[PDB]
Amino acid sequence: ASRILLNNGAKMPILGLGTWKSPPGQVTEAVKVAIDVGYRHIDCAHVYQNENEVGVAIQEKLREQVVKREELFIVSKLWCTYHEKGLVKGACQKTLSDLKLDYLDLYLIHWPTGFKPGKEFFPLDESGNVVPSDTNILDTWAAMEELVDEGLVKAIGISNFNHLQVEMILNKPGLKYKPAVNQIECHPYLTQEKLIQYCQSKGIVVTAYSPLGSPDRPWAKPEDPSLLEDPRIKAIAAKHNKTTAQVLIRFPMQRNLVVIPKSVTPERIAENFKVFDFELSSQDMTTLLSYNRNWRVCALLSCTSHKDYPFHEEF
Ligand SMILES: NC(=O)c1ccc[n+]([C@@H]2O[C@H](COP(=O)([O-])OP(=O)(O)OC[C@H]3O[C@@H](n4cnc5c(N)ncnc54)[C@H](OP(=O)(O)O)[C@@H]3O)[C@@H](O)[C@H]2O)c1
Ligand SMILES: O=C(O)Cc1nn(Cc2nc3cc(C(F)(F)F)ccc3s2)c(=O)c2ccccc12
Repeated sequence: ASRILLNNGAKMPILGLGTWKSPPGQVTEAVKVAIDVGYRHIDCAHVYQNENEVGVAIQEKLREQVVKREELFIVSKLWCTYHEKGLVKGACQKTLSDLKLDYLDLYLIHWPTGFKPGKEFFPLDESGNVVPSDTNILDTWAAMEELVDEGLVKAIGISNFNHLQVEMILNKPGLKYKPAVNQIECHPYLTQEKLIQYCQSKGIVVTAYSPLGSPDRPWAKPEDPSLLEDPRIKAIAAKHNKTTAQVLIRFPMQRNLVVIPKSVTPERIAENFKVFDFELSSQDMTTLLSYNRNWRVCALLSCTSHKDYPFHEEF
């Protein structure tokens, strides 16, 4: 099936388009092509610096009557420098204005760590350490809850939260809305079995990011493992007469995850969506799980002394 039921009663397309690193001069056409070939979910963020151009594409396809707003599922994230209660609404509204929407289907706390407010997304001290803000996860969560009660967002959730941080919100005193989603890095080198089972056991839907291993990540290094070139995955794909990327996208789907591959290449945008026409076997699934090596695309060194850094913790 194409959508999953969230704990806010709304349905979420299990395939979305990623937009991190999509250049601002190419992402408008990318998103247009994507809606044209079937995508109805777009994953965005303020910090990607391209929400305005994403918005141009959404608005044009709405204007053209290609899709109705109700049929689209638009996700954005609150960046680390806006964790303070007084900054959350304006941050959300900037995102809405740029996307040229009147509401978001889902708004996430992008990372559990609050950073000092300012124009800098990664404010650093003279030694290169990120400068924390003294906000905590629970007060940020209450600010997110207010956005629902103001109708700016239909669903709220979290991203890059470990199981103890998820648990902190679920146990939050006076919790009004549970998180709907936890968006985390997830692929055959970072399989996340424990965090996924915890979240699903609590009726929290998990979205898998970097499902292709983010080959265009700007800190990539030669020695890094490469999913798309892994002979073992290539072989599974060959078995199914599909591309390696198709297998990597279908794998999270079969774990009841949402998956959000990024591309600005029209042929690939289309390729990536043709994943509803084949199945991996249970054996394939366990075999892909066996390639776990606890490897992360996204875990920036300058942030690892933040109190709320999420990846010391086993999960
Ligand atoms: N919550 C967060 O902290 C967080 C963190 C990281 C990512 N995310 C979200 O997850 C999305 C996906 O993750 P990602 O951008 O890191 O990486 P990804 O989707 O794993 O990989 C994107 C890379 O794969 C290439 N590609 C796409 N389709 C391909 C295909 N069929 N065959 C071969 N290469 C293909 C793309 O090239 P072209 O674009 O040149 O086609 C691009 O270089 C992001 O864009 C963002 O929306 C969220
Ligand atoms: O953010 C994206 O969507 C992609 C993303 N990831 N990363 C690696 C990161 N690693 C982190 C670790 C923490 C931490 F919580 F661990 F402290 C907090 C924040 C980050 S950013 C980036 O540095 C980045 C820079 C610009 C735009 C997008 C990103």
